[PDB]
Amino acid sequence: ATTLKMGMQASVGSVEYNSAKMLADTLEEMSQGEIKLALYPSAQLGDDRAMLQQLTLGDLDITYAEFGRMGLWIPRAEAVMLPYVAKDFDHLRRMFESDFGQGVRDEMLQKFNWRALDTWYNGTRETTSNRPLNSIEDFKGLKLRVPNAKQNLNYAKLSGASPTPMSFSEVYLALQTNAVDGQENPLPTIKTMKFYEVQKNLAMTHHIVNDQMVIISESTWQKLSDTDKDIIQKAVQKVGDAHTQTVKTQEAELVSFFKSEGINVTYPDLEPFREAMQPLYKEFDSNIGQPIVSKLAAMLQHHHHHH
Ligand SMILES: [Co+2]
Repeated sequence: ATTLKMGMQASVGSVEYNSAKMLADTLEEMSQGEIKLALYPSAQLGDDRAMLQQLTLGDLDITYAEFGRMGLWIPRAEAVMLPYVAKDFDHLRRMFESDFGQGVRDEMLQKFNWRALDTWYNGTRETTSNRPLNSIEDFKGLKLRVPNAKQNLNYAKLSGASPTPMSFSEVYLALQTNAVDGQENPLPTIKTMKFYEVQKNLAMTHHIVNDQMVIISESTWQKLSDTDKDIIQKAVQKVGDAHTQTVKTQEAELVSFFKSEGINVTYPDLEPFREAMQPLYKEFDSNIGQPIVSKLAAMLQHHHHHH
């Protein structure tokens, strides 16, 4: 009997939690009850940084972490979270699977005892506002609320908007009174926070593409049998396929929902946004001493291929 422990920030009822339960059920089935998964939701074991440390120490078996979040530990990995580098999740997954991604994953394993098993799509951030954003030119004068995060700030600044720091629980009222003109977040968050009640427009800016890696402690991995390793890897990939499709499906449902609420949904040309980020890309590559971002942004050879 092997009961793995999996920690996550997400709450019961969330997509992330539902996928973890699907993983538990899939492991049970595939192992005829030999592999179990116990779930520790709602950051009860700490935030992602804390749970990742538990993996390093061998005290927790599995957790979620974003590929770009590895930039905190492995500086070059931040390249994947610069705005507009990843065109979409497929592109991000290609980065994960590339020689670049393999190198980052090897370092995660060697230094921190993190074995990345898979990357799962977890949504794309989009931009709401009190006036239509038909193109990058419309960002001029836009008081755009972003979280206190470097890359979100760069998105706001380089698009030509006026970045406007502000506490998340205050945003609804700031949008309502036009103290701030817009904000940027994933579609489910926009729904949950009812930002659509106080924002007449939504722009499909696709500026930040999110994922979640599934990481297992190398301490745990090395105790598993060869066959159990394969079962876990394949269980994670199966659940990953389901998770990614669920997130994609829910995003399309959310766009339709917002339209049904009377929201004006725009699809601005994104090439000018990518062009506007070039200062940032060149700075990143210059500082790190390798053409990391330019290579990743252009890594489109297998884009949308069936593998
Ligand atoms: Co291909």
